[PDB]
Amino acid sequence: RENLYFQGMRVSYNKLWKLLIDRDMKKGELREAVGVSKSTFAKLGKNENVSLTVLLAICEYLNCDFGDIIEALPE
Amino acid sequence: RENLYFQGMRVSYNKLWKLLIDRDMKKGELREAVGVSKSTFAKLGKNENVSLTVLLAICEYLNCDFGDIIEALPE
Repeated sequence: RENLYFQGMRVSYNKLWKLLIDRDMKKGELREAVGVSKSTFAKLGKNENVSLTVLLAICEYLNCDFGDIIEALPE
Repeated sequence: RENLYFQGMRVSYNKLWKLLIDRDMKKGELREAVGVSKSTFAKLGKNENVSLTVLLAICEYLNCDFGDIIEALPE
């Protein structure tokens, strides 16, 4: 619906993977605790966008903030 | 579509407002440079969720990262 004039950056979930290892957790543990669907969760592995609702739920469960799980990178 | 088991946190855009003052910019300048629609942009003023696409566009224009513009807070 938006016609934005900046389209050159992409999400990265690298920090999330580092955090899970820091907590001794596997990605399926995160998926299942939070209730994220299989296809949405798969977007994380592909650095594809998910909703802020999903990201907020991950922050709530992990006791973290957005900058601990996502980064804006050049595409 | 998701049935998540964490629903207690909300986005906050407080850091974005601080950053705009740091850059001597007004919110309408940001809206118009990036091309965000009026109703989407209004969500920012209300701490309502917007797409990662919108947030990425703001990061690209401001040369910043997610943790410079959003925070996860208790609702």
